[PDB]
Amino acid sequence: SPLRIFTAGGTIDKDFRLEENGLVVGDPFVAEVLKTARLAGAVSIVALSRKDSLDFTEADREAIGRAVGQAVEDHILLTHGTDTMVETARYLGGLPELAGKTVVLSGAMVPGRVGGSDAAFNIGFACAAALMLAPGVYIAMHGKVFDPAKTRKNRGLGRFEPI
Amino acid sequence: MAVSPSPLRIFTAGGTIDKDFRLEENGLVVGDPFVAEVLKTARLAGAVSIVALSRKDSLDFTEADREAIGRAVGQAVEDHILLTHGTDTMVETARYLGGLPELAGKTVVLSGAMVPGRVGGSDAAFNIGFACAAALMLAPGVYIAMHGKVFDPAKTRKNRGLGRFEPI
Amino acid sequence: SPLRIFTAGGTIDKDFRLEENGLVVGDPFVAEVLKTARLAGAVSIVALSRKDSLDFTEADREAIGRAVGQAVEDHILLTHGTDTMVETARYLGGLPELAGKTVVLSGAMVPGRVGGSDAAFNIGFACAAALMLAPGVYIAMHGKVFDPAKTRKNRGLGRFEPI
Amino acid sequence: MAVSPSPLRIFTAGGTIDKDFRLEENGLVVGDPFVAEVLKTARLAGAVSIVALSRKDSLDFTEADREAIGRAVGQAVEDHILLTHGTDTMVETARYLGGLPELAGKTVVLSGAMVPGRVGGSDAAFNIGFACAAALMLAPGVYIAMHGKVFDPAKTRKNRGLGRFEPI
Ligand SMILES: N[C@@H](CC(=O)O)C(=O)O
Ligand SMILES: N[C@@H](CC(=O)O)C(=O)O
Ligand SMILES: N[C@@H](CC(=O)O)C(=O)O
Ligand SMILES: [Cl-]
Ligand SMILES: [Cl-]
Repeated sequence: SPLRIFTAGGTIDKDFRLEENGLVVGDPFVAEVLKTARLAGAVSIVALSRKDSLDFTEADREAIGRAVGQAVEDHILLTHGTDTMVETARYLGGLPELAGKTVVLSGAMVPGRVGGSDAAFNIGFACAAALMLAPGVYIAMHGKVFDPAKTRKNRGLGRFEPI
Repeated sequence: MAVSPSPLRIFTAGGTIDKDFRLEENGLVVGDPFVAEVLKTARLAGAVSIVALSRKDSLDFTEADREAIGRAVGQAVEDHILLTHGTDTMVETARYLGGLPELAGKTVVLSGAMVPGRVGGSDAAFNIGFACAAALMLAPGVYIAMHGKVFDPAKTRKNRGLGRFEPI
Repeated sequence: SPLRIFTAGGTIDKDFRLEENGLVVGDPFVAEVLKTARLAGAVSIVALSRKDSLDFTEADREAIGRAVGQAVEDHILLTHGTDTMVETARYLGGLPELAGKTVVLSGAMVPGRVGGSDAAFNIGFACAAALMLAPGVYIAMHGKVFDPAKTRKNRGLGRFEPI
Repeated sequence: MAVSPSPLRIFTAGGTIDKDFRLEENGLVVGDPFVAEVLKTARLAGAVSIVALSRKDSLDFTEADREAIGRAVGQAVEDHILLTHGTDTMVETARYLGGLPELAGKTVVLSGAMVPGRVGGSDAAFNIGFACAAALMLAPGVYIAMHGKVFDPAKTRKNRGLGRFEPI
C-alpha cells in the first residue's frame, strides 16, 4: 500500500553549518535513507517543518494534523524531534478524521549525518510499522512500538519509556 | 519496575550484507555479521542475540546447509526470528523453512542486502530495521523482507541481473 | 623522523551528545584517522585542550608554546579550532625556543564525525607538511600552506586567505 | 585581484583505492576515481584538475599502459603531479617514470590505498591528503607516498603478504 512520509524536523535531520559554528535542522534524512533502500513500492515525502520539537506550539501540532488529513494514503510516517513526539502523537490520536490511518512517528537520538546514528535502523523499523500496524497512532523507537497515551520521553535515561 | 523482554532472535547465514575487504584475498570475503554492527547503535529497549549459523555467498548452499538452519530456528523458544542471508538462494531457504510444522507458531523473516553494509550506499541498515519490525509484527509464517516490502517465498523470485526480488 | 601531534580541540573534534542536544568538543579526530592510516613511522598524540579556540587567551597560547617546547621531536602537528588558529600560529612563530622545529597547525571546517568533512584529507596533508617543510610555523588548510603573519580567517568564503 | 594557482594535477590509473561494489558482477570492479570524492569536500583554495587515464587493477599493465601514463605526465603544464594507482605494480610504474628525462623538472608522486575508499576503515582519504602535500613539497623526482612516509621506488618493494611497501 502507498506510504506517505511527512518531515517535521528533529535531531534526525540536524546537519553542520559553518556560519552557525554548529548544527541546524537540515534537509530530511529520511530522503537520504530511502535513496539507497532500493524500494519496490510507492512512497512520497512532504516537508512540514524544520523545527527542534522543543519549540513546537499547539498550532504547529494543528498544522501537522491538517497535512495528515490532506493525505488520501492510510499508511503515514512522520519523522520528528523526540522531545515533543509524545505531544504530537497524543494530539493526532484525538482527530477522528485520521481514525482509518496507521500513523507512526519516529526520529533519531543522534543526527543521521553524525557517526553512530540510530536513524537508518529507525527509518526501516518505522516504515515497516506504518505498513503493518492496525489503524491508530504509534511511536516506533528503540526497536519497539510505543502507545503514546502510555509513553513518556525520559531524557535522563535517553530512551522513550512506558508510564 | 518493568523488565524489557527480548522476543526477537537473529540468525546469520552470511551473504553480500556481511562482505568485507581483506588484503589477503585482494577482495571481499564474507566477514562478521553486519546486523551486529547495526544493533550496536540502534539504542534497542530489548537485547537481541545474534547466532552465527554460516558464512557463505548463498550461491554455494546445500540441502543440509538449509537443514542445519531449519533445526537451529526450530530449537529457538522465540516466536520472532530474523535470518540474515545471501540474496541469490534466499527464496530456496525460505521455501524449505515454510514447510517445517515445528516453525508453525513462529514469525520467520529472511533479509540481507544487495550492497555490503561495509560498502558506501548500502541498503543494509534500512533492511535490518524493516526486517526486525516484520519479524515482530507479521502473523506466523515465513517471509522475505526486501525493498521496503514483504514477499511470499512461494510467489517470489530473485532477478540476478537487476539485484531485486520480484513476484511471479 | 618522529612526529608529535598535540590536540587543542576545534570543530575537527566535535561530536554529538544527547545530554547537550548538540555538539561538544569530543575525543581528538586525528586519532581516528591515524588508526586506519597503516603508518610505518613513529607518531604519538598528546591531548592539550578541548576548547573552542574562540575562548583561548594569551595565557592559553603561552601554555601551548611551552607544551610544544616540551617535545624533543622537531616535527609537530597541532590540531586546533580555526577561529584563533592564526593567533596561536603567530604566537608560536615568535618563540626562539621553537626555531629548530617544523610546527604545522591544522583542523577542519566540518567535524570529522559529520558527513562531508575535510578532516581526514587535512590530517594527511598536515602530517606530510610537518615532516617535509623547513623549520618554521605554518597553517595547513584547503590543500595549501599559509604563512601565519600573512594570513587571516575570512568567514565570507569560509576559508583562510592571504592578506 | 589575487588569482589562486592550481600547481597540482592528478591522474588516476585505477587500483584498490577506486574499487566499488557492482550488483551485476556480484563483487568489486574498478569504479570512478575515489580521489575526486575526497577533493570534493576538501574545501581547496585552488582547483585540482583530475584526469582519468586507466581503470585497471595494476596487474593488467603492459609497457603500452605505462607508456600512456608517461606521455600524459610529460605533457602536463604543472610541475607537481599525483598519480593514484594499484599498489601491486606501483613500484614498476614509478621506476619507469623515473627514467623519462621529460619528467626531470616535475615532482611526481604515486599513491593509492590498501583498502578501497568506498569500504569502511580505508587509508584512502589520509593517503590522498599526504600524497597531495608530498607532490607540492618534495624536490623534483618520482616517489611513492604510503604509510605516512615517502619511498624511493628504486629501493622499495610491495610486500603483498603484510600489505605494505618496505625497503629492499
Ligand atoms: N531536541 C530534539 C531531540 C531529538 O530529536 O532527539 C528534538 O526534539 O527536535
Ligand atoms: N551472491 C550474494 C548476493 C547477495 O547476497 O546480495 C549472495 O547470495 O550471498
Ligand atoms: N569555533 C571553532 C571553529 C573551527 O574549529 O572550525 C573553533 O575555532 O574552535
Ligand atoms: Cl551544536
Ligand atoms: Cl570481490
